[PDB]
This record gives sequence, C-alpha cells and structure tokens, in this order.
Amino acid sequence: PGQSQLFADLSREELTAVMRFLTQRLGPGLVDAAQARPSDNCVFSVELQLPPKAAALAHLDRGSPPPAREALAIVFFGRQPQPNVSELVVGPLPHPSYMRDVTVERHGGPLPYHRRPVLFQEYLDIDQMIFNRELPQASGLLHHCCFYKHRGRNLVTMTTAPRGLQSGDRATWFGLYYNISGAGFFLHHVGLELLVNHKALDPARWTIQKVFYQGRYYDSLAQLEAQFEAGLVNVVLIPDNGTGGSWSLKSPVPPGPAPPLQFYPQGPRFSVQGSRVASSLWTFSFGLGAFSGPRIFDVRFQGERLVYEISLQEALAIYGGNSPAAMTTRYVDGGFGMGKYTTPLTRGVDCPYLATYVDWHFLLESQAPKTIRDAFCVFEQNQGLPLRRHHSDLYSHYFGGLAETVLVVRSMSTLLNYDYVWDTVFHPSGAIEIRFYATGYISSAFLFGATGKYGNQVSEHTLGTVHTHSAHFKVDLDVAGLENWVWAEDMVFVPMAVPWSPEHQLQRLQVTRKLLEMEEQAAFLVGSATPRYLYLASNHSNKWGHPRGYRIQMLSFAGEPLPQNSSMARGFSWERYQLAVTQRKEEEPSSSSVFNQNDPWAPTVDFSDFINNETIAGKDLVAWVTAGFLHIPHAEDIPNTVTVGNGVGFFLRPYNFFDEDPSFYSADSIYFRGDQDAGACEVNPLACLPQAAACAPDLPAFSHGGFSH
Amino acid sequence: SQLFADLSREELTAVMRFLTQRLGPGLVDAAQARPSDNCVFSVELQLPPKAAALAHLDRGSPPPAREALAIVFFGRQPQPNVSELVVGPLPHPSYMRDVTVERHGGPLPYHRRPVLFQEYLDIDQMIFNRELPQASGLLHHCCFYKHRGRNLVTMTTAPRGLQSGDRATWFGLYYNISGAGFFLHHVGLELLVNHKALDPARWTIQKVFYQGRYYDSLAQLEAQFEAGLVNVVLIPDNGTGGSWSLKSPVPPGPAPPLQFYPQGPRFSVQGSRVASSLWTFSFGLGAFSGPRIFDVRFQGERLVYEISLQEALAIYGGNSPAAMTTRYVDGGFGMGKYTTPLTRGVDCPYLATYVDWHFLLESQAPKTIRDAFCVFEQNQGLPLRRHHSDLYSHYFGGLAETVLVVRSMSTLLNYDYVWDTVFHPSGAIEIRFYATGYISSAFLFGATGKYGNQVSEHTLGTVHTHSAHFKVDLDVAGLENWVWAEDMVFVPMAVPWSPEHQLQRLQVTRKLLEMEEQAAFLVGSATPRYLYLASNHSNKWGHPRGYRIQMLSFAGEPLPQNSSMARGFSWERYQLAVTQRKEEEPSSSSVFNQNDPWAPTVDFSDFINNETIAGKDLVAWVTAGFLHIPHAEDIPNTVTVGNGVGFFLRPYNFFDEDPSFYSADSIYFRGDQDAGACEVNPLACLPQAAACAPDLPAFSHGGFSH
Ligand SMILES: *[C@@H]1O[C@H](CO)[C@@H](O[C@@H]2O[C@H](CO)[C@@H](O[C@@H]3O[C@H](CO)[C@@H](O)[C@H](O)[C@@H]3O)[C@H](O)[C@H]2NC(C)=O)[C@H](O)[C@H]1NC(C)=O
Ligand SMILES: *[C@@H]1O[C@H](CO)[C@@H](O[C@@H]2O[C@H](CO)[C@@H](O[C@H]3O[C@H](CO)[C@@H](O)[C@H](O)[C@@H]3O)[C@H](O)[C@H]2NC(C)=O)[C@H](O)[C@H]1NC(C)=O
Ligand SMILES: CC(C)Nc1cc(=O)n(-c2ccccc2)nc1-c1nc[nH]n1
Ligand SMILES: CC(C)Nc1cc(=O)n(-c2ccccc2)nc1-c1nc[nH]n1
Ligand SMILES: *[C@@H]1O[C@H](CO)[C@@H](O)[C@H](O)[C@H]1NC(C)=O
Ligand SMILES: *[C@@H]1O[C@H](CO)[C@@H](O)[C@H](O)[C@H]1NC(C)=O
Ligand SMILES: *[C@@H]1O[C@H](CO)[C@@H](O)[C@H](O)[C@H]1NC(C)=O
Ligand SMILES: *[C@@H]1O[C@H](CO)[C@@H](O)[C@H](O)[C@H]1NC(C)=O
Ligand SMILES: *[C@@H]1O[C@H](CO)[C@@H](O)[C@H](O)[C@H]1NC(C)=O
Ligand SMILES: *[C@H]1O[C@H](CO)[C@@H](O)[C@H](O)[C@H]1NC(C)=O
Ligand SMILES: OC[C@H]1O[C@H](O)[C@@H](O)[C@@H](O)[C@@H]1O
Ligand SMILES: [Ca+2]
Ligand SMILES: [Ca+2]
Ligand SMILES: [Ca+2]
Ligand SMILES: [Ca+2]
Ligand SMILES: [Cu+2]
Ligand SMILES: [Cu+2]
Repeated sequence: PGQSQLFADLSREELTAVMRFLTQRLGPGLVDAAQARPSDNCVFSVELQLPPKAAALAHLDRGSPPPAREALAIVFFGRQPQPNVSELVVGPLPHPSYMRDVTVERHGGPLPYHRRPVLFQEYLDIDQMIFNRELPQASGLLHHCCFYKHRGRNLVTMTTAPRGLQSGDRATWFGLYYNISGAGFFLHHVGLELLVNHKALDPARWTIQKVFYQGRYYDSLAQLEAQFEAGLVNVVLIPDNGTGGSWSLKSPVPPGPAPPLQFYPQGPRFSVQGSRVASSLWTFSFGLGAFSGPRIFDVRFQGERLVYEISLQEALAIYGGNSPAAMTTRYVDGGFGMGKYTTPLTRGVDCPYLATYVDWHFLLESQAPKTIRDAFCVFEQNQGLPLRRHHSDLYSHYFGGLAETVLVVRSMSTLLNYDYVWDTVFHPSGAIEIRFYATGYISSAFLFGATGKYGNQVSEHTLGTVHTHSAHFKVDLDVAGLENWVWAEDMVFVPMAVPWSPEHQLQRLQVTRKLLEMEEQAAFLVGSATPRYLYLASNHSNKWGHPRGYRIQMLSFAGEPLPQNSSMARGFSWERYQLAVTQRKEEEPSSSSVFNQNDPWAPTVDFSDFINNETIAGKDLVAWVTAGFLHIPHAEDIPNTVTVGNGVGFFLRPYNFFDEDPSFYSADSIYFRGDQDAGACEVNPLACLPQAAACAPDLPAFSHGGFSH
Repeated sequence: SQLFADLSREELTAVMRFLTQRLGPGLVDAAQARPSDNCVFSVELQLPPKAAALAHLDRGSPPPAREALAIVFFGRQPQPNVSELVVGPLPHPSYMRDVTVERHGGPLPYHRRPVLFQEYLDIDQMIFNRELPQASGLLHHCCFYKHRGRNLVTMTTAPRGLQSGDRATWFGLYYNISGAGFFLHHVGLELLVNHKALDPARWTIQKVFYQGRYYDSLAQLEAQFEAGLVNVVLIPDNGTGGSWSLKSPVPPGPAPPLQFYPQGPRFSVQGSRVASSLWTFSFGLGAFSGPRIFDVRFQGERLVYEISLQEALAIYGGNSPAAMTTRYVDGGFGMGKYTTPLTRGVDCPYLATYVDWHFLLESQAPKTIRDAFCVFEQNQGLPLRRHHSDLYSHYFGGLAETVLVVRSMSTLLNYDYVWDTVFHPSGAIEIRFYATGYISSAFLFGATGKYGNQVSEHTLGTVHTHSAHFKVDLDVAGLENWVWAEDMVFVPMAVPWSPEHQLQRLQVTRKLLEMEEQAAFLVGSATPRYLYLASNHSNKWGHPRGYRIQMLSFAGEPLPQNSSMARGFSWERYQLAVTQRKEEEPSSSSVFNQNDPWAPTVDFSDFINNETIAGKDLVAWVTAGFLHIPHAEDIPNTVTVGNGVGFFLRPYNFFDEDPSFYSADSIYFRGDQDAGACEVNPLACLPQAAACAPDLPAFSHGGFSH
C-alpha cells in the first residue's frame, strides 16, 4: 500500500548532497573536521533524521504520501565570541533545498561547546603536547623503565570516562601503554597516567595538572625526573616483549579438520534489498545510528506489525581501580558512537560463511562519505534445537515436531578494547530475541598495591579492573495498534481447605493480574520485585477473549547502578531501571545523547524525565529495557573476553496475541503416525534429503572489508 | 572406563536369570502383576563408589565390582514391602544383597511403589466396565458415549491422596483423539479412584466431579442429571486447527539450513564414551533420575566427577480437583524410563550421532529405546571471541564458537522435556532443560482466570510451575574444594587529587563460605553475583583455581513449607546449595517420593545440616525453573523459545590464559597481509566444494512402544 523505504540510512550521494548544501551556507572558514582546531567551524556529522511516526504510519498503513526524507547535521561553531554546537536539519533529500536549526527547539538553549566529543585532531594535538613537550622532560626515567628513545613513539595513549569533576570540565586521564604490534596494547600499561586539561581553544594553553607513576602522585613530569635522578623513586621494570595470550593473538597451533558448515540446500529463504529484509514470516528495516547504534523498524510477522522501532540507545561501562584512570572511568560509549565505530564482519568468524553481508555509509569527522564494508550480516541459522516436538507412545502412536531455524541480524561496535556484538533474532513462533555480547580485549591497569578490592591479576604487572556493563534499548511495541495497556501477571499461593475433605489443607495455586495505569507503576528499579509476566496489550482481544499481548522477559544479571548520590549519575539515569514504560513522544526520541559523556553533570538528556506520572492506560506506549552485568576480569579473559555466558538482553513473546501457535502452519514441520513409513518421502520430507536433494554450494572466495587509515 | 556405562542387554538378561532362580517361584512378570504378587519392577546400574572408582581411573587399581540394582515388589506375603536388592558382580553375578534397611532405616511401605502398567490397566477396566456405564445417560448428552467408553481415555495425577498411606488418584476423562493430543479435550468429568487395596476387586471410587460440583458416585450424578438438575452441553469430539491436529496444512517448501562436517566428524563415540580434541566424558540414563555425565575432562584434566538430573517437578493451580491438587514428581515415573526416540533432523541435527539405550523395566526381558541419545558438534553462528583493531595497529583475530552437545528427551504424559549438555571450547559447561510437548488442560467451566487462560474451545490452560534438580560434582583441581562468593559495592570517598570532590568507589567484595548453610540459597532471597568452587591450588597469577556457577532460572514461587507435602521435594525451595559429597547421599530425591511425599523416602534438606564445606569433597545442587501460565500460542505445543533454563559452569582463574587461544580453528591477520591468501588465513582455502555434497545417511525412526 505504502511501499517507500523511509527508515534507510543515507547513501553516499545523499551524504555528499547534504555536505554540498552545507558548505555553501555556513560560509566564512568552514574547516574539514579531520583537521579542525577548537576555534574552527566544523561539520562533525551528517546522518539520517528519522521521520515522525504519525506521518510514517499514514504512509505505510493508510497509503498517504511519505514524509520528507531529511538529514541531521552536527556543527561545531568554534570561530565565534561564544562558541556552540548546533544541530541542523536539512532536506528534502535527494536534492536538498532547506536547512533548519532545531537546537533550541530540542534543548531549550544553545549547546555548551565542551559537551562536544573530542575530535581525531584533538586527540593528535594532545598526543603532541604529550610526546613532544612533556615525556621528554623525563627521558631519564623513561629510558630506564620503558625503553624510550629520543621521543620515538614506542608508547601509546588511551582516553577515559568523563573528563573532569564538574559541569564545564575538559580534563582527561590518559594511560600510557606499549604500542604492541599485531595485538592488544591494553594489557601493557606502564604505570604512567597523565591528567591532561584541554578545555582551552588554544592547544598551547593546555596544561598537565597531575601525574601518577606506579602508585605515586607527582605534580609534573619535572618532579618525577627530579626524584628519579635523586635515586628517590623505586621503579618497577615492565617488559615490552613476551609470548602467549598477553602478547600475541595468533594461535601457535596448526589448523585441524574443519568446523561444521551451514548451507541452504536449495537457495536462501529470505532476501535483503536495501535496508529491508523479508522472508516468508518476517519483514523489517535495519539501520545504524552514528551514535545510538543498530536499529530495526517496522517489524511484521505475517503482514502484521508488532514494533515500530527497536533500537540501541546507549552503552555504559563503570570501572573501579587503584589508579586515577580506572577509578574514575565511567564510559558513556554513545559519545564516541556505536555506529561511528562499527567494524567489518569477518566472514566465517563473526557470522556464518554464507551469511549475506551489507555495507554501511557515513560522513563523520570528514567532508566526504566513506563506507564500512560488511558492517551487517543477515542470515538464517539452524539452531540445533527443536522449536517444538511431541512423541506419543500413549494410546496412539504419532510424532509431531519442527526444528528451530531462526533469522539473525548482527552488527559489531569495536570501541577501544571492547568488541560489542549486537544481535536481533526472529523466531518462527513470532518471538523476537535481542542479545548483546561483550568480547575483545579488557582495559587494564598496572598491578600495584591492594588489587583484590579492584580486580584480579591476569598477566604479569596487569590488573584486570572490575567494571559493570549496561546497555539500553528502546522497544516501541504497537500491539495490534498504537493504543496499548500494560499488564502484570504473577502467581500466589492461598492456603485453603480441600473442598472435599475439610480436615485437610491445601496450598491453592492462583494467578494474579494487575493493570499498571501510571508511568511510575511500570518503572522497575534494579534489584526490585519484577512481575513474572509483564506485557503490553491491546484493548482488542483474541479469539478466546484474552487481550492481545506481547510479553517482555528480561535476561540481565545487572550490576549495581552508580549511586544516585553521584553528581554525574543523571547522565545515565537509565541504569537505575531494569524496565520502564512511557508514553511515546516526538520530543523523547532517545534515552541518551552523544553530548552526555563530556558533561554528565549537566546532561543533554536525563532519561528519568520520561517517567513523570502520566497514564499508560490505552496510549502509544514505549518500553525501555536495560540489560547488563558485572565483570570481574580473570585469566580466561586473556587474550579476549569470551562470549559464552556473557549474552544479555530480552525476549518479546506473544501472549494471547494469536489464537494458536503460528508455527502450526510451518512448511518445515514434520509429522507421522505409527502406522506409516517415516522413511517415505511422501510421508516425511526428511526421508528425501539423502537421495537426491541438494549438493552443497561452491563458496565465495574469502575477502575482508579492511581497516581505517 | 566402561565403569559408568549403563547395563548392556546381555548384562540385564543375566541379572534377570539370577533374580529368577534365586527368588524361586512364584514370582510374576511385572507386566502381568497384581498388587498381591512378587515382582521385578526395575533392574539398572548401581553406580560405583567414588573412592574406588577414582582409584581405578587415576591409579591403575582394579575396577570396583560392577553391580546391578533391582527394585522388587514383594506383595505375596503377610507383610508386603518394596526391596532394593543389589546384585553382582557383572557379567556373571554370584551374590545378591538387600540394602533397603541400610539406606532407609526400615522397610519400604508398599504404597510408595509406583503404579504398575497392570494397575493402570485394571483401574481402567473398573472405570470403563463397571462405573461409567452408571452414567451412560449423561455421557451420551455430554460427550458421545458408546461402546463401552472406547471414545474416552484417562490420565493420572499427582500425589495419590491427602496423607501418608493413601493411594487414591484423581483421573480426568478425555476424548481418545486420533494421532494428536488428547490432553486438550477434557470432557469435564473427574473421578477419584481408590486403589490402595491389594485386591483390585475391593476398589471404590471415593468421589466424582462434574461442572464445578462434587458427587459421591457416578450413580448419584446420573440421578441428578435424569432429574434435570444438571445442565449438559454437547462437547464436540472432532475439529480443525491443531486444537485437533499436529499435521501442518501448509505443504513443505525449500529446505532449511543443513550443517555438515566438511572433512568428517571431529569427535568419536565408543560405547558410552565421547572423545574430542578438547573434551572427554562418559554419558548415560538413570531409569528414574534420568540423564547424567561422568568423568568430564578438559584436555585431560578432570573438572567434574558427575553431573546428573536428580528430579523434575510440576505443581498446578485449578478449578477442578485433579488439577488443583496436582504436584507431579516425574522421577516417580522416570525420565530414563520415559525417554523417547530422537527424530533425526527434528530433535537433533540430521548428521548427529544417535545412540540406542537398554532397559529392563516392568518386564522380564531387556528392550531398547532406539536413537535415545544424540551427540553432535554445532556451529553457533557466533564468535567465541573476536577483536578487530583500527587503532594504532591493524589486525584481526577471532574464532567462531563451535560447541559439542549431548541430548536426550523424556516424554511424560503431556510434556516433552529436553535435556541438553553443551561443552564449550572456553572450557565452560552449560546445562539446559526445555519444556515442550502438550500442556494439560481442564474443561472450562467459568470462574477461571485465577487458574489459567482459555486457550481453546472448552479448554482451560492451567497455571503451573516447572522445576528441575541437578547434582553437580565438581572436583576443581582434585577433591578438596572451598566456596567463595564475590560481588560488588560502592564506597563514597574523597577524590585523592581533589579531596573537595566526592566519588563512588567501586570495589570487589569476596567472602569464604565455610559452612553448608552459608551456601544454601533459597528462592526469593538474593544471590552473590560471582559464586564458585575453588581449590587451594592457585593458578600462575596467584588466584585460587575456580569454577563459577552461573544460573539461568526464573523460578516460580515454590509450594510453601507449611504444606505437609513439601518435604517430598524440599529442593524446590533452593536455587543453589553446596554440600559435603557423601556415599549415603547419592540422590536429591527418589522414585518413591511421588506416591508418599508426606513420608518422603528422601528429603533433600537433610543434606544441609551445619557441616563444613572448607576443604572437603563438595557437590553443588542446582534448581532451575519457571512459572507457566498457558496461552494460545501453546496450541498445539509449548515452544522452546525463552523456556530454556539451567546454569553455566565457568572457569574462573582455573587456567592461566583462555584455552581457546590454542585453538586449531583460530583466525588472525594484520592489515599488511593478504587476508585472501590460504596460508595467511585458512578461510581463504576450499575443502572439497562442491564436490559433491555432504553424504547423508538414509532416514529412519526409532519407532513406538508397540
Ligand atoms: C550557534 O552558532 C550559530 C552560528 O554562529 C548561530 O547562528 C547564526 O546566527 C546569526 C545571527 O545571530 C545568523 O545571521 C543571519 O545571516 C546573516 C549572516 O550570515 C546575518 O547578517 C543576519 O542578520 C542573519 O541573522 C547566522 O546565519 C546563523 N548561522 C546559522 C548557520 O544558523 C546561532 O544563533 C548559535 N546558537 C545559539 C542558540 O545562539
Ligand atoms: C521384605 O520382604 C522380603 C521378601 O519377603 C524379605 O526378605 C526375605 O526375608 C526372609 C526372612 O525375613 C528370608 O527367608 C529365609 O528364612 C529362613 C529362616 O527360616 C532362612 O533360613 C532362609 O535363608 C530363607 O530364604 C528370605 O531369604 C528373604 N529374601 C530375600 C530375597 O531377601 C525382607 O526381609 C523384607 N524386608 C524387611 C525390611 O522386612
Ligand atoms: C588516530 C588518532 C586520532 N587516535 C585516536 C583515534 C580514535 O578513534 N580514538 C578513540 C577515542 C575514543 C574511543 C575510541 C577511539 N582515540 C584516539 C586516541 N586516543 C588517544 N590518542 N588518540
Ligand atoms: C496402557 C497402559 C499401560 N496405560 C498407561 C501407560 C503409561 O505409561 N502411563 C503413564 C502414567 C504416568 C506417566 C506416564 C505414563 N499411563 C497409563 C495410563 N494412564 C491412565 N490409564 N492408563
Ligand atoms: C605501532 O606499531 C605499528 C605496527 O605494529 C606501526 O605501524 C605504528 O605506526 C606504530 N604506532 C605507534 C608507535 O603509534
Ligand atoms: C484411540 O485411537 C486408536 C486408533 O487406532 C486406538 O487404536 C486406541 O485403542 C484408542 N484408544 C482407546 C483407549 O480406545
Ligand atoms: C591444598 O590443600 C590440601 C588439603 O589438606 C593439601 O593436601 C594440598 O597438598 C594443598 N596444596 C597446596 C599447594 O596448598
Ligand atoms: C505458614 O506458617 C504458619 C505457621 O503458624 C501457618 O499457620 C500458615 O499457614 C502460614 N502463615 C504465615 C503467615 O506464614
Ligand atoms: C553445628 O553447629 C555447631 C554450633 O552449635 C558447631 O559447634 C558444630 O561444629 C556443628 N556440628 C556439625 C553437625 O558439624
Ligand atoms: C477500549 O478503550 C477505548 C476508550 O477508552 C475505546 O475507544 C476502544 O475502542 C476500546 N476497546 C474495546 C471496548 O474493545
Ligand atoms: O532362596 C532361598 C534359599 O537359599 C538360601 O540361601 C538357603 O539358605 C535356603 O535355605 C533357601 O531355601
Ligand atoms: Ca513521559
Ligand atoms: Ca507503542
Ligand atoms: Ca566433588
Ligand atoms: Ca550434609
Ligand atoms: Cu567486561
Ligand atoms: Cu508448562
């Protein structure tokens, strides 16, 4: 009816077109982001502006004309007497002709300039101040401890956390580490940690305001030499070569027989075309925000839409430690960007070999579109489980089952050391499983002092620092329509007398159903009682009279939220909740904000604002889910944290939404009575895989979508 | 060794030969037996003692004697009992040996014995030939009564009465639906049969239930119907749509994704031993307790002596007596006994290895359940691990998780339970169970909605909980283990370099749990985030070699303690508990608890009794479950999705570095290489494609119980 693809990310043309539009009317002194100074004017990002929902649905459902495709741009305006970041909407694509400043509309005033993310340039300007005007003042020490030459670069920095202690601060603790080659630098901290202040717009004005060496705090790298020279510093010598997991990543073992391989014996059974995937049961668009990360829209099971949007909103990591970097590190990874940092998927490792892979395009900190090759994979997996089965020996004498095969969509953000895997998986039953693994390397500190309270030793000199991971997701169900209710069902035992034997007691198992009517009644804090059955449902009912529902079951071992006493906790208020449900809104598009990380004491978005007692009885509702877990690192996280058991997320499960299990109708289901031949091709499809069905494809030659330079 | 191998058909035969000659006449085949008879109910492996078995495995000592355990029904005598008799040694038994009093302290009350097949047979005779006809009038207008009730069928329930000693079972009535689930077609009528007498001929019917009303006999019921005081509605006895069928109407399409092993299978199976590059173990089936694995070693080093299923438990709500008073303890029937063939391609991957299983239960000859186990290797389409670096140095390394898997399925009335043990190459072990098959339904007579959902025409989907119990005999770096609990906390502190500013200081929190009840964790109370069994042997970085338990469970609130029945499955009240392993505490429950949980033959909470768990041979007990409120999507079956429950056993400083780092299947390259070159990267190589195909074996099926 409405056949447009209005959820798709911008093409290169589209991106270019918007850049050209902007170039022209920003004007006096627009610099390329990739070399911008603080005092420059800069285009930080250009990406899709999502359509408003009312119009989108009108188009898709009621055949109306589609809304204007627009793009949003972030502009650092540094070349003024009162710098600002600005958000600018630009359309209508593909040939734009207007531009609108929506900053004060969305934020209520101008964006203070320090909120802006640190630029690639800014990182380089810092690393010069470090390696040219600072480390030099301590070649004595460094020649001694850390194999340092002239200046040379054998070391390497890495950033942290918020940057400072107050709204307004821009001061980052940087750890120093050996530039290892072909493997992870994060394990090889050298015990040096500089607190670089960089608020000023003139990099010359940038001071170092504290030093930390191997357990001790000094006021500068001068003092540090003074003492080292004065023999007054006991210095630990940390190697820069080694062998095994803390050094390498290459398995020293030769390839053995081949892992199992999965193929689609007579062609695939889904198809991807643009941002749009379609299979016999399922239909959806998939995307990728620069900063939010992955998203799917307009999901439909057999024609019927369940969810308008499911989308990553934020990712969080909270550290402890001995040493000022980690003890103060609260990463709000959106402020770097889960899209911006998405990475190629290595065919046969990150997804099955025959997955279909799909490029992503972007214009970030640049002036022309680039592309991450193979950023998404989509594939149909045979789970090795049945979805359902029943064997009957009792009375008759039949078998009926179906092997679960499933449809997956994956992307991976790789930020610093972390490799986040994001999955969404679509089940034949009509259920949707969201999963989030964390792999890759481990951020580490130099092992020194009271360890046990702050992690485990994992390699020599190497503390695996304790941290919590948490992720937030937006789940905008539209259960059989916009207007939804949320219900809480649970159990209870009521002690009673056996009706037919009143001497005796029995414990009466009962169901309990309560209707949650206000936003607060459906806001569940971490470590609180949570209804065993929580679902959103329609006013409409199914064929047996029960409300049509989708149940949210969580899979989270959430750590313990940063205490609310912390003046920075407003910057990730969503961590306090397991689950919340809120009235959907155009002014509440996101949980978080790329600007939250560099000023969480004065948040651009405070998710707790969304919970503001309003009815959730029969409105357009959106459910916000938090998933996460505490990580105390240990030896088996070397070289990499492994995915097994680190999976975390939620199901969306149909609860009296249908009138019966859709999989009853699967083409793949199997059935035979005891009185039949089950090794008969006409009774049973599986009887005729061997002769003569399907002959295993020739494989694409391997290839890889490479690295950023 | 073939030390934990269930009994061969030849061995099983030879014990029955012995028991036969040595119990003399009369002694009847249990498939014939009446209560007053003598009877071999079951003959299965007696698992050896740990000490003597480790002796033989770790120190070339000779093997502990191989013994059977026969359960015998001694009805032909003034004082009737059940006896547990050990017989041995195998393969040619010379001795036999009553151990009943040794284990239990008395004899076994005969009313604890499982209902035989004959018993059920007889109970049906009585109902169908001498009871239902008294209401043939009502049953004609209710539900198509005929000849003589060939259109109807019964199903047992839970414990069988209201106190110790009773043997009175509520049975529902259902249409004998052809080639699909009767469980969805409760005809509205429930009978409380009393079958305690040793004379089947003395069997009363204590009570009757119809449409929300209880009578004292079928005759009193048919009376009130004839008197027009009972509104009957005619219940349809056929239909369409998987209320009535399992066969799909939609014809089969292009095939789903097939896995294969390009250069052959990478594991082997000899007898009951599975061997692979990384994992080596033995597997089997307890007739009552079900699936189990032993002597699990990772790269030669033992992690677990034994992991096994102890019990399975379903507890109901309801409008009707049969449901509202139903707590099954499915071990009472037997997960091993009721294990079913695995349908190749559906229950496991087409190219799994499927193993037969032998048993001698309620008969005098051994028989086989074909394709009862499947073992296979499975590509997860997930990386075990991976890092792609664009920062400072350009490389990629990672590895796709393939996983090794053992499975059997128990089918108990309406349920199909799936028992999965999955072996990861991180060195982790994952235990999973899945509830599928049919639900049980009650006939729907309004005032429901505290007890379930209408789920079909005339059917109530009855609320219940599921639970299962696992014994986990971790020998972390030898027998002597301790248990640690670690977790997290936030501590307000001034910021060193800026004391005016505060800061929430995140810290780990560790604690040794010396005494059994420090490590007993009840449902509803909170659990430490990290919890593992340690050796005192430390790893290279100076940390106690550990194996963490991590639980995946949504457990439903357990039957309250106040219930006189509860001691029959006291494990339900715990998520986790750790205990001194003891030869006199082999099992968490017993086959005899079902039929008398008020006088429980084994009560689990006895095992927790203020001993020390600092430095002894520990065994961990894990309870996993969920609340199940049925709904339409459970028609025809309940699906697996989201219903997995179990636990992970995870290395925690057990090794010095992740073992996967030595993987034969690992992939690595730097950007300065040609990732498409076969010898930079084994993925850029082509093994035998097309050319042509995986070669697939001819399909076949185990069959049915005949
Ligand atoms: C954040 O920074 C931007 C850019 O500096 C501010 O927007 C700019 O505002 C000036 C007037 O304040 C606009 O001037 C307009 O066009 C010409 C100059 O080109 C001028 O002579 C006219 O009087 C007219 O006002 C300028 O075009 C505009 N630039 C953009 C790109 O929108 C903005 O006001 C700052 N944000 C806040 C909240 O203060
Ligand atoms: C449960 O019932 C068991 C079988 O009825 C019973 O085992 C049998 O015990 C009797 C004596 O209690 C033994 O009979 C023996 O009696 C004469 C004495 O005049 C002996 O010289 C002979 O050895 C003769 O066989 C049976 O041998 C014995 N049978 C077996 C298979 O053990 C148990 O004792 C009863 N258990 C309890 C706890 O009461
Ligand atoms: C090539 C140059 C601009 N270096 C960097 C690139 C870069 O993407 N990051 C970065 C910053 C935050 C998260 C992930 C990566 N940091 C750095 C960085 N970090 C410390 N110094 N430089
Ligand atoms: C043909 C005869 C042997 N019938 C039965 C066999 C049987 O295995 N069961 C059974 C009882 C409980 C759990 C699983 C199966 N029940 C019955 C049974 N249940 C009610 N009537 N008969
Ligand atoms: C670190 O080493 C890599 C290759 O191993 C080299 O190409 C790169 O330029 C080095 N980077 C530094 C020292 O920042
Ligand atoms: C139910 O239907 C089957 C179909 O053959 C029949 O053989 C079986 O005996 C019937 N069961 C009963 C209890 O009548
Ligand atoms: C660990 O403690 C046990 C218990 O007595 C002892 O036998 C063993 O040798 C110990 N080993 C070490 C290294 O402490
Ligand atoms: C459980 O325990 C008490 C014991 O007094 C019993 O009377 C009742 O059924 C229950 N009540 C409470 C409050 O625990
Ligand atoms: C049980 O607890 C008591 C404390 O009264 C303690 O003294 C004793 O050692 C424990 N006894 C057992 C059963 O080991
Ligand atoms: C229930 O709610 C609204 C009014 O509050 C109504 O418009 C809607 O159509 C209703 N659905 C029903 C009665 O099924
Ligand atoms: O079967 C029982 C039988 O064997 C026993 O060993 C003997 O003691 C006999 O007295 C007896 O008749
Ligand atoms: Ca709100
Ligand atoms: Ca909604
Ligand atoms: Ca043990
Ligand atoms: Ca004990
Ligand atoms: Cu982590
Ligand atoms: Cu269930």
